[PDB]
Amino acid sequence: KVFGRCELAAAMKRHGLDNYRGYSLGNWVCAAKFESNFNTQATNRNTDGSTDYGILQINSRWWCNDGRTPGSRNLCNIPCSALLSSDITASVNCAKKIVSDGNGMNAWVAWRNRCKGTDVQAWIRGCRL
Ligand SMILES: [Cl-]
Ligand SMILES: [Cl-]
Ligand code: NA
Repeated sequence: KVFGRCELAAAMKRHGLDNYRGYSLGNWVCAAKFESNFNTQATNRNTDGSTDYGILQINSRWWCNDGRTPGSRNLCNIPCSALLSSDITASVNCAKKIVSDGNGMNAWVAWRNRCKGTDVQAWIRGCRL
């Protein structure tokens, strides 16, 4: 499922991402925009063998089990395929564990490179939130 910008904003807000760990809703939408282009089915294989899964490109090295990343952790205790559902609940729940990991949203390279310090409010603009 390729979310609309405001649709994803509403889903993330409903799931508790708005100001989760002090990151306003626009940060998550922006992160999701540049991680996955709002596509829940987005997958990207990293060079270390791990794969980023879903609307938030959650990595199999630490957070989800895809059965093909030796030495992984699966800290969100989910199959990585659960991060690709049209329902972003698993991605959000896992994102909360990721953003609470210590580095905040810097865990998302796209957020740090393309959303951090930008006018992330623009991403929830015009959204009936
Ligand atoms: Cl959803
Ligand atoms: Cl933080
Ligand atoms: Na894993």
